[PDB]
Amino acid sequence: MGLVPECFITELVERDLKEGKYAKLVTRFPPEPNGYLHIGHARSIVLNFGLAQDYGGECNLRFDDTNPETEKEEYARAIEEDVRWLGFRPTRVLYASDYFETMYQCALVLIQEGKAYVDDLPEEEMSELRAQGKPSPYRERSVEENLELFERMRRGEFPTGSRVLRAKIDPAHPNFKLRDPVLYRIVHAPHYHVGDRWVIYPMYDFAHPLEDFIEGVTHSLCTLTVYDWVIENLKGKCGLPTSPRPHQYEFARLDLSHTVLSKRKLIKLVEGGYVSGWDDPRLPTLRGLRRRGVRPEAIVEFVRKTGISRNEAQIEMDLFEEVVRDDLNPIAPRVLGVVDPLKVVLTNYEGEEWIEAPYWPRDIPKEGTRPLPFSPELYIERTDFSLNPPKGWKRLAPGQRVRLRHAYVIELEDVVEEGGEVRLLKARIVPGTLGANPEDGVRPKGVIHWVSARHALPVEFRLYGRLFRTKDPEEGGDFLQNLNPEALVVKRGFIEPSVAQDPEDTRYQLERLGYFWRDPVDSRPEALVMNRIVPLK
Ligand SMILES: [Cl-]
Repeated sequence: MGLVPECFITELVERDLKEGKYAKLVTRFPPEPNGYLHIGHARSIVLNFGLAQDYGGECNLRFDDTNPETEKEEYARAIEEDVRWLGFRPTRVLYASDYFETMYQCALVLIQEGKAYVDDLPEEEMSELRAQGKPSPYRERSVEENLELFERMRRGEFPTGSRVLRAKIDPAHPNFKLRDPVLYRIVHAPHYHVGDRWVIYPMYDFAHPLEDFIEGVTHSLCTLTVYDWVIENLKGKCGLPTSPRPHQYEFARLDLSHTVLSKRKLIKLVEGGYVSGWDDPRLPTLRGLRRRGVRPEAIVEFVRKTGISRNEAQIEMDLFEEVVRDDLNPIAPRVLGVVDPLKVVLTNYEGEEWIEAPYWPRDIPKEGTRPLPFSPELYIERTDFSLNPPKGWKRLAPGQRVRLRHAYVIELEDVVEEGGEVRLLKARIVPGTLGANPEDGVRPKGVIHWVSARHALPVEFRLYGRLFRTKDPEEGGDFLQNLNPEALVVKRGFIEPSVAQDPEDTRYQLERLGYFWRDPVDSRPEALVMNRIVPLK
């Protein structure tokens, strides 16, 4: 039923809704269009749109775009793509920057009422004074002089960084952030959305409340005072409504083990070439995860399962992989492919045959079948063969027989070597071990996967592992020195031919290897390329 974990915020919203404090709930998700979203942002997405649908309310996708230097439309498009990918349907799509006029008007009002002033001091002097908690000399300029300067700022008469509009609050305030914080700055740069109209742009702390207020947001949810000051001094001006007013509430950042999320670090991994691109399945971007093969349902489940709170415990990657596995288990038909192929010839078998093999294990309700080709030549995993097997060895070796999955039992006859490593197995079927045990009672200790070398399809396999070996690379030192050099292994293996008649977005479990699907970018019917979404436990 209820999508968002019982937590501080549901109970809170429920209270306010029942008691009538707001008619509809109205949340927003506000990313800055200056990058790609990542698994962290999923929490803010699920929470904000989740809230809306649970309570018959509205949720705005809004680009908080007040930083003309970095922000681009493709980042916006990309954001919307990812939001809708997760299954969510913004009530509206909005751009902070379409409210730039209203914001500038709301500034005039501040200057008029003596609540803000232009500051000529250079940045380094402003912060030294702030640290001393003393006032700018320019702090007590008249209304008139300020309006005239701000206007000259608007016209682009001053260059970038040279002048700022600031709130007149308290420079000796115990809270640093309230020491006359900056409302407007100057950037001589064009904005991707609104073009060249503006040369002065509001700061986060001034634009955020106003964008909320303009939208009639009720609950403003951000991760872990100036906000209030902006609302309380402007309620009822510039034809913003006099009430109700939005209220900030705070949840904790998602910090996932074995993964970095800081945009600067991610930038270092792409640019550094440590990763092939922003949708690289090694990355925790939503792009990457999509292309990896994770389903939006698992990310949303992951997000729910982990809860919403002030509780900032680092989430274990095991959990995520665990969720992705559970996600796919009812819906990944089971097929057989081999990743590290060693050939196996059968000396006592001729011709071909096709076996009705089941897609689903006993315990999945689904029925389903495919013709699986058998022949005298197969590939098995090199790793399912030991010349010197350990005590628990359940697979092929010189003494031991082994179950070919869905097919015969076989036992080893000859091993052929070259360069001192192992290049081909000569083996024999134990007849008629098909669908049955061996006459002699000695069953194989184990079952291994395999394909017919006479029928199999080449596949390029991209085995993705976790990006880092250390639990906390994000705060650990040289995070680069913590990369997992196994993050991607590429092997050229083979898969059963059935897969050719599957829609291309099919996700498989390849038995005893993990979950896989055609990489949406590179794979082609005549040159398959499949990513391993996740291994088994
Ligand atoms: Cl079997």
